[PDB]
Amino acid sequence: VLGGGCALLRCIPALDSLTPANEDQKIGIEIIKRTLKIPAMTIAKNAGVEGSLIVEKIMQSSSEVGYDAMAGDFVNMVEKGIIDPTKVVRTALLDAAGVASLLTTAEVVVTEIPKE
Amino acid sequence: VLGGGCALLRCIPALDSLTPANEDQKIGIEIIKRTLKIPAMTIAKNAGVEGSLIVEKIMQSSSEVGYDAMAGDFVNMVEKGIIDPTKVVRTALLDAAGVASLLTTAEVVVTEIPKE
Ligand SMILES: Nc1ncnc2c1ncn2[C@@H]1O[C@H](COP(=O)(O)OP(=O)(O)O)[C@@H](O)[C@H]1O
Ligand SMILES: Nc1ncnc2c1ncn2[C@@H]1O[C@H](COP(=O)(O)OP(=O)(O)O)[C@@H](O)[C@H]1O
Repeated sequence: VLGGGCALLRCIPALDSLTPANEDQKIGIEIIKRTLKIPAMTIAKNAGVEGSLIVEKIMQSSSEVGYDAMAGDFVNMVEKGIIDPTKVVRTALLDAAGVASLLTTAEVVVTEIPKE
Repeated sequence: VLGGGCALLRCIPALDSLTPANEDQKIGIEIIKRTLKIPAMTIAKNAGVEGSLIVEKIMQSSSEVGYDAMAGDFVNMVEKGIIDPTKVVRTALLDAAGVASLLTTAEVVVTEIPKE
């Protein structure tokens, strides 16, 4: 799939066709929708530029256009060879979402008093 | 002049017609150019939205269009009555620049040892 975090960016419209059952499901869908922009924003931020503007310009462009952080310009990722294994992307997303969702369901935390 | 910080945003193109004498003058001009976006970003950030995208959309729009943070949409500033006294804007910019530029020319700081 496209590299640079654009694979997850192109999946944002797929979340607008969902119908949440209740308000909490809508909250969760919005959480995932906001999260989908994080990899591209982080890659742009590490390059010394503003991640928000880069992500906005990526989303306003055509489906084959993304951002080359190394060169620092908007290019065709398949043509330039910035591609990612789809297995890696889906595995990372699934694991991150699964663990963090369960973490965010906590109300009480029990730890051990630091004897040593 | 236009309110919401758009008056300073519209002065960014006026800084592209300058020819710096040397590299340090270019650095100072770039500092002012980056600073000119700050009021609009701060107003947008206090409104709970992303300031960078708001400022980018303001700059890509026509000269009479700005952002209504109270309503939360892009409107005509003069028509909606979001206007600022030009004296206030120029005074704020002049004082801030004058003091901060002198502050940024320091290499040594001498203070009193805290006896009490
Ligand atoms: N030249 C480039 N331009 C834009 N994005 C890139 C470029 N090279 C790699 N990337 C992106 O950076 C990510 C790789 O970062 P990396 O440090 O390997 O993180 P991870 O260990 O999570 O894969 C990939 O998702 C890839 O899409
Ligand atoms: N409805 C609005 N939409 C957008 N910007 C506004 C609105 N109302 C006021 N502003 C902007 O907010 C600024 C006023 O902020 P304020 O708290 O008075 O700061 P200051 O004391 O420095 O003037 C003005 O520059 C004005 O342009």
